[PDB]
Amino acid sequence: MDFDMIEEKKDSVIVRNVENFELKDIFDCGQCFRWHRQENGNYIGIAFEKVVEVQKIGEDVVIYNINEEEFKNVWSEYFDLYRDYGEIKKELSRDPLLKKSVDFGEGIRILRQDPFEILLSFIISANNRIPMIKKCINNISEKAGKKLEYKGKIYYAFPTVDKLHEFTEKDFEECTAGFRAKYLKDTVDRIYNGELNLEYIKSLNDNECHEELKKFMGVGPQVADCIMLFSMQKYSAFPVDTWVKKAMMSLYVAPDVSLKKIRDFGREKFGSLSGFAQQYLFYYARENNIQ
DNA sequence: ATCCAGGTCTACC
DNA sequence: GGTAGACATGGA
Ligand code: NA
Repeated sequence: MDFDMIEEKKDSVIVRNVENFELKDIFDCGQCFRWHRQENGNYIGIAFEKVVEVQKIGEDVVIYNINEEEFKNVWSEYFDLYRDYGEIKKELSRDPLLKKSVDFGEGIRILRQDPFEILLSFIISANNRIPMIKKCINNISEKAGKKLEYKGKIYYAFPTVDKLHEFTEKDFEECTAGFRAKYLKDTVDRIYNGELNLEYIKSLNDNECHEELKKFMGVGPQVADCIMLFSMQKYSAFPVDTWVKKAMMSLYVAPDVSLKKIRDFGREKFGSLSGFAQQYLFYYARENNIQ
């Protein structure tokens, strides 16, 4: 557990003595799309049909708009607070080549996000830029999500499966998924009619989970790894996108090695900590725009 | 401009 | 089971 205790306030909860927890590292490392940095350094996000604001002050984290019951049943796990990241970093740091990346993203934690939202979010991520991905996800939410109110503004929850099933390919194109619109529609249809079951897929071991996810149109090896890592906690995942590819070619492999070979290399070397190693590498590579 | 961005699908061998 | 071209969008 990377925290001591919690104090329930009137309109917030204070998590005391949190370790390995930095807002920029967590919300900007590439894993999430609905968290927005505020002028004061706080971040406001929309997840699980709730609007939450997070502030870090010294060794404490203040989570606004939630109570103690919600922290225990939803948010403590959302921020993966029961895992000791000190041990993860210690193990990974034994590899000198990973040290600089780990040091750069010491406050990273892998959030435990919703499978349905993550599935669609990363289908949208294919050959796309994060700012555009965020816009598309927010548009989809504004178009059919439930209204949430927080500090004078109305936010929109991610749509339910039933509401998203009402989308036509054109609707997705309007939220602008581009050519990915057909993939989103086909995928929502398969979820709606029960062809593929996310709860069942999430219960499968890492390799089997990966294989089932690729059955979805628009989901390949990279998107499947992102989905199982970010919403199913399958930590042997090693999503190789353009940035992780660059990071690996700088440290472990030659420039002509295929993405499949890079994925296999990483999973063999990092094992059960592959997903974590991947995040530190991605964050360092993208933030420092390595060439 | 050509390329790139959290790649995948298709066609092909 | 391993590789070229197509596929939208917008920033640089
Ligand atoms: Na697929």
